[PDB]
Amino acid sequence: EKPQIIAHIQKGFNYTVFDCKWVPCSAKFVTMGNRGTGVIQLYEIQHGDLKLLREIEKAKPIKCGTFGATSLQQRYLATGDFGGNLHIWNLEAPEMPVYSVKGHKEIINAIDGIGGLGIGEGAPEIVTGSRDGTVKVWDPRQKDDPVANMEPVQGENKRDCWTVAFGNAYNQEERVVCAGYDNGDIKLFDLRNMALRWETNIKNGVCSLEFDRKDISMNKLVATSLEGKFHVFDMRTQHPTKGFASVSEKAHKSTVWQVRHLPQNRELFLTAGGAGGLHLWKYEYPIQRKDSEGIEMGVAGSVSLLQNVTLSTQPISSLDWSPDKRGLCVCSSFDQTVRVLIVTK
Repeated sequence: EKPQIIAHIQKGFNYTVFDCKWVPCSAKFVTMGNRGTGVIQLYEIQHGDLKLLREIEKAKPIKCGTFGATSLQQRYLATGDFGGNLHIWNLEAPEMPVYSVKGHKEIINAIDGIGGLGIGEGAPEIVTGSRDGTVKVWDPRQKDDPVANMEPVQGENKRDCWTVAFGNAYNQEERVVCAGYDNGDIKLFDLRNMALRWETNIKNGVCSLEFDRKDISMNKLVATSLEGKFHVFDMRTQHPTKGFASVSEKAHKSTVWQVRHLPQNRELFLTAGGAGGLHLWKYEYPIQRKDSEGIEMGVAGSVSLLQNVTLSTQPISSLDWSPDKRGLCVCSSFDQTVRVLIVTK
């Protein structure tokens, strides 16, 4: 018996929206995008309806945001905009940012936060991934300079970073950043001692990366790509030269824009595709997760499609499951609609 993906509530917006996130411990969410100027908009679910509470114009279009580094008492939105600025915002008083750095030379494409909201050990950090080809890690207590910078050696060419994801944050010294690029590069950096723990290439642009849960020893990692392709890597077993076992799926014919694991269940995940398609997958682990030479390597499992609907005219470019209420989900589209979905069962 199949879960149902129900369009519960929706609202038209009149600009471009590039990202959306639930405001933690609330019935609220933000959207962000772009006159050519930037905007964040704050919504709340009210009498089963959607009330626009606020809108915040900024100088430059906003590409992505995250609450993942903020506290309950602050709930500040960290954003990456089109001129390479990273801002932290008090939504209640957003005229001036709490934190401001021109971190990057081009659009910040992607952003993640860990350590805030009691998720992840260690001080709170934000990771930004840019069109300038660099990935930087920021501690909001240190103005101006990042605490880590992952970029090619000076003689090597820059690519375009499309996606960044925190993982492995189970204690104060353990923490990785997985980054994805326009040429299909996936690079996994260990932040404890700056190490390039693993690198691969998936042929096409890595549109989105997400670990199955952020604050546990790396379990699964999903990468999504052009041509309806996504990959699920078992992260528990690395062969030093062969890497991590994986299974690919062709979900749609179109670009797979985003993967989001259910916060309440790490084996469940949604993909959002190029044509407004949402597919809901569950991973199945093989009986046992050594090679010819007696060196360990992972064993890839399978994914089974649970449900799929087409809910938009345009790409569904961003998605966020509710941390507060299981199966509640928000997504944004290039048709200029935000949708509140309920996922049953």
